[PDB]
Amino acid sequence: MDHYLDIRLRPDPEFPPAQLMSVLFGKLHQALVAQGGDRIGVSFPDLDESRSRLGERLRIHASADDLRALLARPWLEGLRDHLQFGEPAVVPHPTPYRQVSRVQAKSNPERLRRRLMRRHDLSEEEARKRIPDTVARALDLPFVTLRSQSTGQHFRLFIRHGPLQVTAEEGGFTCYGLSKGGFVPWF
RNA sequence: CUAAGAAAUUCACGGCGGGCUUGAUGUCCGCGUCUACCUGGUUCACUGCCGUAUAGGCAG
Repeated sequence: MDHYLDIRLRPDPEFPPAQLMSVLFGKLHQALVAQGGDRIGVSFPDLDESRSRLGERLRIHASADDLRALLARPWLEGLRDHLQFGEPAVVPHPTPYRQVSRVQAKSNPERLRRRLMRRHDLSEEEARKRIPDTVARALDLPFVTLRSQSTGQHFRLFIRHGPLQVTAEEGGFTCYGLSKGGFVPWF
């Protein structure tokens, strides 16, 4: 939008696709989760759904000051020695449809869905008939894993973004702040 | 377009009485199993969820 950023994670053993570098792709958004910051546009610049990975670099869409000096949260650590590092730049001057990043798009509703199936004062024999498992179905959400209390290794993810605009502006805010609808950088 | 072409074996029955298998025995003796290794390929496509409705500070 106003200042699009990137973060290069270098290749190594510890950043392979198993659990040292698989789970740090859709759950490591501590700059928009824990390290400080909540009003950015999530726009991953590696949206290639063939490998099920909607982001290659650490693509983030922010403003001019938020990309130049207002993006110093702890959500960019590990790239000091175990990877490379990025910096801020200008926003998309052309019309890039980069309204897709790590956002609140995901289909893991079976983690707590017994209240929507059989926790409504009934027994447990209606966990798929009254309220089905159709929302707790894993699908091809192109997005890196997550490292929360769901497995010792990484997890699943998704891309909660859509189209992008033609001007320079941060779009709408989802759970991950995925800046869909705003003209972020296309890649 | 075939060693082609076709076809109901059925009904009924008491197997049964008896038995001492015993005696004795030295398995001995000897040995090098070593050498290396990422389980971070999710132990529920998940552990709690507002409406099963890709609805999330989702605890990611």
